[PDB]
Amino acid sequence: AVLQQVLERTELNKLPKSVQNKLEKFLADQQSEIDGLKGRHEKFKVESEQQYMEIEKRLSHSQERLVNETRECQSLRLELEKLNNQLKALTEKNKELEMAQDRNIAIQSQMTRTKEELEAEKRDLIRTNERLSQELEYLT
Amino acid sequence: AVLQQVLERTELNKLPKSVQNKLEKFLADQQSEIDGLKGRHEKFKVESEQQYMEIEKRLSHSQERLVNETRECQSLRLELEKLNNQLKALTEKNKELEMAQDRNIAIQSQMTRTKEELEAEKRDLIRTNERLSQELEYLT
Repeated sequence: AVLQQVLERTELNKLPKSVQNKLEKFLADQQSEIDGLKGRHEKFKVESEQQYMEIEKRLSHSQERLVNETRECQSLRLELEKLNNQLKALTEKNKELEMAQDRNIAIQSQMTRTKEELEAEKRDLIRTNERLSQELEYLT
Repeated sequence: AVLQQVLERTELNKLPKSVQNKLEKFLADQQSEIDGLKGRHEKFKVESEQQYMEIEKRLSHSQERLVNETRECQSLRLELEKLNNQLKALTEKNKELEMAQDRNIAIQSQMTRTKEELEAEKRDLIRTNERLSQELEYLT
């Protein structure tokens, strides 16, 4: 009953029951809406704040791990570069070792050639020796 | 006119104007609060949404960059491993070549020994052949 607030007993009693009831309900309804709008909004406000607080933590986490990762890239690039030069040096040693092997295999190949040709020369002397020796026997 | 919604034309005309004015003031005021509360919520929500969409973008951007860093980090970390194996493989190759060359020097040392020994035999055959040749001429 909000009507006794606005009007006076004399004025209010001059209103038919239907008129008061129509009025009472309408005031109640708009009053219900006021409490309704406040309830809805307040619950919304809580939701908005809670969601902002949580997406903030998600950013905090996203920021820190990007940071920890960025340093790690740098860590690799440094290590990458050091061993990259270390590899070149080893490659240099390897290529020098190959040329030595190539020189030695070539040397050995030549030394076999000289051996074989010497054996050929040696054989010629052997058969020549036989012929002289045998021919000598005729005159003994 | 907030009063007209509630009552019909006949009803309203049996009311003294003062009664209507008092009713109007109360009705207007409650309606003013309603429109006021809705204005509040609607402006609040817009602010709430804009604050979210802006921090949402900062999370989105930070994530996309975190992705690019992870991808770039992994790309490097694998390469680190890759050339790390190249060192191991090459270090083994070098160790194999060093062992091979050392074996070859020994081989060459041997071949020279075999060579000199061949030249020795060859000289002997030369002297022997000369000796037989002379001996033949003596007896012919």
